[PDB]
Amino acid sequence: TLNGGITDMLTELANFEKNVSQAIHKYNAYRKAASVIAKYPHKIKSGAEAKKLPGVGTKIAEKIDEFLATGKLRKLEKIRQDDTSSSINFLTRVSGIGPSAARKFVDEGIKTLEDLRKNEDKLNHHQRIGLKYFGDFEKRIPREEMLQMQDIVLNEVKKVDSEYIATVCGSFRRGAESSGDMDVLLTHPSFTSESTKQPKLLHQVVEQLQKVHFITDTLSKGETKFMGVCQLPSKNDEKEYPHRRIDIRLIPKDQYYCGVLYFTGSDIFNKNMRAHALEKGFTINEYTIRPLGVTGVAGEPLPVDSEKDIFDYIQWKYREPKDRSE
DNA sequence: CCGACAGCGCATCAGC
DNA sequence: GCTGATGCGC
DNA sequence: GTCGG
Ligand SMILES: O=c1ccn([C@H]2C[C@H](O)[C@@H](COP(=O)(O)NP(=O)(O)OP(=O)(O)O)O2)c(=O)[nH]1
Ligand SMILES: [Cl-]
Ligand SMILES: [Cl-]
Ligand SMILES: [Cl-]
Ligand SMILES: [Cl-]
Ligand SMILES: [Mg+2]
Ligand SMILES: [Mg+2]
Ligand code: NA
Ligand code: NA
Repeated sequence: TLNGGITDMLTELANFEKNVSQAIHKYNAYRKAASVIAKYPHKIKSGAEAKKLPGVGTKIAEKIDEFLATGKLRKLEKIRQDDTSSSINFLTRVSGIGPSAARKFVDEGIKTLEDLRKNEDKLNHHQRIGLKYFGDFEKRIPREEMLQMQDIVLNEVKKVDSEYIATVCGSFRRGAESSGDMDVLLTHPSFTSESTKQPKLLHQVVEQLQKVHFITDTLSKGETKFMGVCQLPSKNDEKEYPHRRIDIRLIPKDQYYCGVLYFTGSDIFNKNMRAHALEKGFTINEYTIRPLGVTGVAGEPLPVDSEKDIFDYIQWKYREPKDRSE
């Protein structure tokens, strides 16, 4: 955290462009800049020094100079003092409420947590659950609790069918000491790119996890992706653990590596890797890596037997999960 | 200067 | 009912 | 907002 003040600023700017300005490219520009500076091993002394890094342009260089000199950014000072912007940024912190819905509610006068609770009828299912656990979803999950959750999920899945393989990905797989949520990759031999020999593969797992009262709510659910809420069991006389967000993704077993690569992230790392892939003549998604024909159209899936194989195709030295936190 | 900026699942809606 | 566009999230 | 060509 040598340049914590600077990356925080960029992150706030990014959030402003996404939530308030609805300028997604600026949002990603600020995030990339924050990401490149976050791994820079020196305490930045000036915007010029920063401009040397890829992703940091003139505009950001000037802001970094203003920040280093005064310790703040006038542009952000004003944004903070602006009711509308402040309200919109806040409402987007509720899962299910995005920039559009946030601005829509703010236009209706609904701009505080209190307002949301009294107008619960104006929220869809997801937003309603996000509001319900607003506080809990803000807390981090210690890795020790993640290990507990992992044991529960792997053991409950095993009980449904010994052939299932549940892998915890996301920040957890990257070795994080704390995670925002739990991300679970799921595979079963009956579900491949060639066929789905068994229906409800994801449903059954969800069902079992709900039966043992691990999963408490559902935000969204389909044939291959479950988005919900879970909670560790507490002991007698013991205070209850906070409710946690849990994501489960069922991927074709023969496409596990592209899947675990995707789900392990980070998101910025995935963006960088997928962008680099293109420059090399390939396109990567969570299922496959395909070559790009002279017309730009994606060819057929290339053989893959490990995460490393994907890195080789794009001429990138393999990077352990723990080093993909960009 | 200009176009590119990663890729996709689920929920909701408009138009038919 | 369907398809396609859009919002939101991973 | 930044970048390559
Ligand atoms: O925009 C996105 C979001 C997520 N992802 C992938 C990578 C990410 O690591 C994974 C899980 O998403 P989360 O939002 O759960 N993030 P992560 O687990 O990395 O961190 P956190 O501790 O915040 O959950 O999904 C993308 O590829 N693109
Ligand atoms: Cl933009
Ligand atoms: Cl500031
Ligand atoms: Cl694969
Ligand atoms: Cl594909
Ligand atoms: Mg996660
Ligand atoms: Mg997640
Ligand atoms: Na730069
Ligand atoms: Na939100």
